[PDB]
Amino acid sequence: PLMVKVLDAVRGSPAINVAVHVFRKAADDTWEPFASGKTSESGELHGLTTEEEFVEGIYKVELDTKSYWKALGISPFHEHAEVVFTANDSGPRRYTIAALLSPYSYSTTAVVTN
Amino acid sequence: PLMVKVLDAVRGSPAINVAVHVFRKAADDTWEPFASGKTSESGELHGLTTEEEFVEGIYKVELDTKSYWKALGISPFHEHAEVVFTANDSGPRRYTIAALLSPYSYSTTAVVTN
Amino acid sequence: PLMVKVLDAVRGSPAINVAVHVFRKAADDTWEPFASGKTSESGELHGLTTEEEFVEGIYKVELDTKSYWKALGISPFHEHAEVVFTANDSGPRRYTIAALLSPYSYSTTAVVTN
Amino acid sequence: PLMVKVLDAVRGSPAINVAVHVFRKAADDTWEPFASGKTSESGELHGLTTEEEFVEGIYKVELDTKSYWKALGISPFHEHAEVVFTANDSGPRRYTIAALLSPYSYSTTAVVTN
Ligand SMILES: [Mg+2]
Ligand SMILES: [Mg+2]
Ligand SMILES: [Mg+2]
Ligand SMILES: [Mg+2]
Repeated sequence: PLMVKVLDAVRGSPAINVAVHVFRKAADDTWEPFASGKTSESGELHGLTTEEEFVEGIYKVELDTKSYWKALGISPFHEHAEVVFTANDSGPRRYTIAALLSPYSYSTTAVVTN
Repeated sequence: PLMVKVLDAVRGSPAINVAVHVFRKAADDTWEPFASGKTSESGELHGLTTEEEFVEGIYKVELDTKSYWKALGISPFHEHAEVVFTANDSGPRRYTIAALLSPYSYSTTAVVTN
Repeated sequence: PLMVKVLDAVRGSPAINVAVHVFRKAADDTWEPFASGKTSESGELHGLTTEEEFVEGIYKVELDTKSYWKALGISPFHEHAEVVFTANDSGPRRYTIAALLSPYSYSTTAVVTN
Repeated sequence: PLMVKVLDAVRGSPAINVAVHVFRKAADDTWEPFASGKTSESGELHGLTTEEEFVEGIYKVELDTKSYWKALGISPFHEHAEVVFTANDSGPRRYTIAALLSPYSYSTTAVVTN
């Protein structure tokens, strides 16, 4: 139900080997680790969760953008990029969290499909 | 030393009355409230802090984008837009945190000057 | 060698049925029609050209964003979105022209892979 | 009535000395030169035109991003960034054309005020 795709706006390439951590908000409002991985050679991260596990709730997807830019020898602004959203059952649904990275800027878009 | 500017990509206008909360990471690794405010009719938020108060640290600027869109009748994807960065680690700088908002997407850029 | 992918930042969806025109710059500096199509249900447009046809030169990819937003009943700013670039033989290469659309804003990124 | 503002997403700075050419579509459907200039140290370009001269029409604002990046030692993807729009079709407006530049990506937003 949840995929992450990351692009590099400096090199015009997939952003490879980006660490991605997903958290789910707990009843005590803390962030509990939910799933994680690293983006592939295609800048994508699949298989984070399953339909059974990915119930409604508030999720945070954190991309370690600082480590990514450091590895490329480029001084970045952000510590990380965080994407926070509520998962909503309103029919069958797939979430793609897309991110476009520059050293002092990023954009993120949600592509939500049936 | 810290200003926030927000635009609405649907209307082609400043994003007015966006609530902004700034936090600073404390010694115990928790997020301590640092300053807050709301964007003006120009989409800008000035006067959050001072050169004296704005010491080195890791800061989080949280824009309440969900409330912004809902007040305009739109159910957006994100809970908020969070911008996390180390500030002033090589001396005082002036930071403009810019954000561009769409219902299922946002971008953020930092302009940093000496 | 050339693919186009378009996303809709208002609906968080592929941008479907977007008209795409590709032009190649001629010797007299005019834009000559090269290929065209409409994005699919996945927001993608494949099969525009072939390795044999897609030689080095200056190309323009035009997305009819105005007609797209009009069909959705949304007032847009731009007449269209234009992406202009030189194709460069520097090893085996695939170009993806990606675009993210809002009514008063768009971004475009080139993903260039081997 | 027409201002251009450009930021550099690699440096987190204004994009200084970006050449800007404005064209207006003539009655014979060709692009007639309308105004030009370059961005200041603030990344802004003011004084392109006047309320009297800036009549209804279809305008193209072309930013020479390729020359900008090459002067900084970067071989970018795009030849330029072109922004094409109908202006003043329901009376005089003020237009800010904003652009955010990366070597293989750019975004542009319009802020339109009455
Ligand atoms: Mg429900
Ligand atoms: Mg120190
Ligand atoms: Mg060559
Ligand atoms: Mg009229």
